[PDB]
Amino acid sequence: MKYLPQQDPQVFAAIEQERKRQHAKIELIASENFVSRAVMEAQGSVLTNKFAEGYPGRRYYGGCEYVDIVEELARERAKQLFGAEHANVQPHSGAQANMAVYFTVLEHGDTVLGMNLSHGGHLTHGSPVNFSGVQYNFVAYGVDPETHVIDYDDVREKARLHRPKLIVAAASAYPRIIDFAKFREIADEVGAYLMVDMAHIAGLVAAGLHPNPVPYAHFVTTTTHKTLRGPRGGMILCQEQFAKQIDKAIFPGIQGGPLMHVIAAKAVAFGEALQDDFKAYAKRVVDNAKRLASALQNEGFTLVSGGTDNHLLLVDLRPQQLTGKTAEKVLDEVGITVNKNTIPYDPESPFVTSGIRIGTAAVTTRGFGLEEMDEIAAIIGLVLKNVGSEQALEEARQRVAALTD
Amino acid sequence: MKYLPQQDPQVFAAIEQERKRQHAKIELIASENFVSRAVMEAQGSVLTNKFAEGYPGRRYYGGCEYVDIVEELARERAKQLFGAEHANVQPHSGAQANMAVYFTVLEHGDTVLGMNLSHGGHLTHGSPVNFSGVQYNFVAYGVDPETHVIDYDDVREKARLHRPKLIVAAASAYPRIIDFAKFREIADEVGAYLMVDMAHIAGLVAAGLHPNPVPYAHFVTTTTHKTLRGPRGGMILCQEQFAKQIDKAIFPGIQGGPLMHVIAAKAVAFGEALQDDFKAYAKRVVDNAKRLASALQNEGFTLVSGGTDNHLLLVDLRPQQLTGKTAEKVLDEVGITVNKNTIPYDPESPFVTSGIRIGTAAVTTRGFGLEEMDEIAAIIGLVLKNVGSEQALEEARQRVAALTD
Repeated sequence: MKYLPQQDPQVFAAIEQERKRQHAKIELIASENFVSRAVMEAQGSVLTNKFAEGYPGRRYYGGCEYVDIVEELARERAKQLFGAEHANVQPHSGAQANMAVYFTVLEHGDTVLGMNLSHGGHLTHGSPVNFSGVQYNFVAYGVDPETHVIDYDDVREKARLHRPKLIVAAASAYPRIIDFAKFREIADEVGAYLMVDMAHIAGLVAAGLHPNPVPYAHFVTTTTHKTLRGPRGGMILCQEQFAKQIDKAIFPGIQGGPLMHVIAAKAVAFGEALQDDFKAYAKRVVDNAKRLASALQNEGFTLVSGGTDNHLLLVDLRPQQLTGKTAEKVLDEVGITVNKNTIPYDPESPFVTSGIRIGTAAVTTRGFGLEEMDEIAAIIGLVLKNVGSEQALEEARQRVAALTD
Repeated sequence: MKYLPQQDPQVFAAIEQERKRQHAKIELIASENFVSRAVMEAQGSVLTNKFAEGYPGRRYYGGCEYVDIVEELARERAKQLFGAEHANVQPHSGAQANMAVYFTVLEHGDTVLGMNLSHGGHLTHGSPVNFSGVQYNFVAYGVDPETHVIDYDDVREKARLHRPKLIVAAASAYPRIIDFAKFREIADEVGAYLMVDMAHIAGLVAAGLHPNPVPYAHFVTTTTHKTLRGPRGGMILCQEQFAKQIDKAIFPGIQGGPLMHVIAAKAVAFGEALQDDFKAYAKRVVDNAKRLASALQNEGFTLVSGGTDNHLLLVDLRPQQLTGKTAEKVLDEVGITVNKNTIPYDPESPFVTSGIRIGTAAVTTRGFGLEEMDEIAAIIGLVLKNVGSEQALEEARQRVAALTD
């Protein structure tokens, strides 16, 4: 940076602390990642100066010839990546992508069926304090109490009983592969649309490491950040038949001007994901998650669903008589960043929880491999088995420092 | 840029075309501006990597100590700038800021009173193709057919007849000062909340060149771009009594994670606006608009409301028997960027229009002054009085080039 340090010492100092924090800590929050310098440069471009309401070649303002190229590159690369017939790369966030799909197919009060929030579903999949649960009538399907795998007979029964107009699949804390084919079969049985929110797994889908929802869902929403490793933002994918309606939902429906600099950054991120080395990266993410899962089990931890098929895992801390809140706090003390997370059938509130959620996308981006997974698990074991020992915590702190250098 | 040119030749080439376009053209779109290099650097920072759901000191994820400093700097500087008791700097856009206020005080189907869209009101103030008009029952007040000034007796009559729960004031194409005191008086008479959408005029308000809505409105929404000259995004200001509810509307109500890099950029922009030289800038914006208005009248153009009190003006093209669409197209041919705009009581559709809207914020940022205003008006006169003369258009093109260098 050249101009910020001189113009705004306070903001620069805080940014610099954050940069140094990102390097020093072990980031295990499952949605987190580190974008490339090219992605950041795109976001820091003069494209922030351009008003571009509308779509490429169909703008409501002049001078968009070049930002049109940028947006079309984003859309075409997204289509290549996911085999979708249409992309909308304007959503400001995953929340806004979801909001737009809901706005397209639902009327106020319509019934929607989504994953139980305390079993891994997202806030925007029907929380009563979120617009989704306030605007629409959400019902929930659950995971099996033993296997923690989505109960597809429960999905079907809920669908048949409640007759939702829309079924939502996908999750913020579900460590196994989702069967999109079964979701579409159930949707077809009850005449519901299927929306898949692939935010967490989008990078894995792009790398062919998780089944692609595109062939099965009427609408697929996603973040551009997370495993896809792009800038913060949203995207919607759909078949040509819904394209006009989806685009109209985003604008003039729910947003105004798009963030063209962020859209440039999306294009960059999609370009990266199209490369062979991104595929290799994504495989290491999943390999690392499996290794970390195995190593945590070796430490004596119980994992929700007994392991992982993807980038993330959930530790059920009940056997150690710890809450997620307690575990999250003490790991913070040693430089490991996780989040408390409800586990299926959690006896604790979502503000306390019986679990921690862990993901490997961020550490994999930093070049961590299988050995590092073994060591991260050993440190977590050391810490959580010795919550009252400052000497143990200091040892952990030194081991974390050894990992981040 | 260092990394983007190597990583993504296609995206870089398009960005570079856009950069060169921004310099070559005369930007007169009233919402447009050019941000500082410091603002762009903040947006291009590693803060895009940080998940920060919640608010400073009350986050739902760990590691936010430094992004908390950044967000608090944004909020405190906004409060200083506008004399507001509370700021929410998380809205992704002006649309989302509006959406959140609506979500806070309204139920589905509630009546809202806003400015007539064809008299200068915004899409999010009740368009039937926007969420605002679909979710809530919007009624409209108008401007006087002669003076083009808001008819406050019409505001009052509409309020008394329709009994709105909320009254919205503010506009995208209104060239005169809005009387927030009268809006609040009317609101009080009918027991309605008052929301002011100051997006267009926020920079002028910060510089003390337009009356401040904060003392009069329960809620003030704004963009951070436009006359405020910040990054693209939204903000809400309100009294302490609404703070908790407003914050809850943004999250978990309508958004998820905030864009922390954009919030850093907002802080930077607010820092700039707090400086004396921003006040001088804003005065030049308004001085330039008045000069341009006068010079356009000297050319024989009729202006909506007969002039301007702010950064923008509207040309009523009926005396020249031109549509806004025709004028916008031919000015595009010579390198002047305007937008067609409906004028009050326009006999044309919003897709054709009888007007063009012009603003001086962008050219003022580039250092244009009164002489340049005179020349811009003379070029517009040359072009619009000679739409069929390629020689005139080539002369205009050369004069535009002389201005941008």
